[PDB]
Amino acid sequence: IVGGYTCGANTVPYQVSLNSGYHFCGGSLINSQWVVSAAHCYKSGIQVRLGEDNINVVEGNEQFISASKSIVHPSYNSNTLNNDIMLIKLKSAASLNSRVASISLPTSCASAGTQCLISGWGNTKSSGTSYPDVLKCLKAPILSDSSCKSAYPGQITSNMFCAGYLEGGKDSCQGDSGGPVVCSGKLQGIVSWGSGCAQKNKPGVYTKVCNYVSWIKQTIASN
Ligand SMILES: [Ca+2]
Repeated sequence: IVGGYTCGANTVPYQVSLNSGYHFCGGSLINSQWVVSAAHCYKSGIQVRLGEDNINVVEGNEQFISASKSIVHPSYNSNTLNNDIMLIKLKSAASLNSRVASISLPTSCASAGTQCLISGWGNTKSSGTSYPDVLKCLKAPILSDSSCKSAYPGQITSNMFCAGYLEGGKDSCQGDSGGPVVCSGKLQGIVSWGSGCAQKNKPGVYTKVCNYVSWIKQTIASN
């Protein structure tokens, strides 16, 4: 997250870190045994880390649970990033509490202008590299479809939305991928892509979660 703020420990209780020996992507806990992330975060050997603030210090609220299964969206296209969503099942259910909690799936899609919370452990610099130990947060509005398409000609599908600031300076970034965009208490987006980070006229692009609720629910119901 570039241009954000320190969230505060366990203030984003649905945020998870995906770990394969190190943090490599975010995700969102959607019930006690399932996480939503980005398909481009797929790999084998995932351990889901819940209850994290500092990802380099055991602070006492963590739960570390291996994945038993990954399910990349049927129609994921890694060239275009269309359908950039996957589900991860935990080998055991997380113990839900105030600090480790699921986030609601949307009933309805969110509109441009709605203010959302984007979070992660990704790079905090738009030039160069600095990766934080503690969770970072950014409040950002959803942008109109028109302005998203104008920023990224030939690239925005019906399964994507833009959020952030056209002036630059405030965005998600590498290492935030797969993490949440939460608006009025519902998971509306997944950190997906963007040209650089926090560049003028290059807002963040996010997977449009409301399009996937039926797939998520029926996948959970049979897996
Ligand atoms: Ca920790």
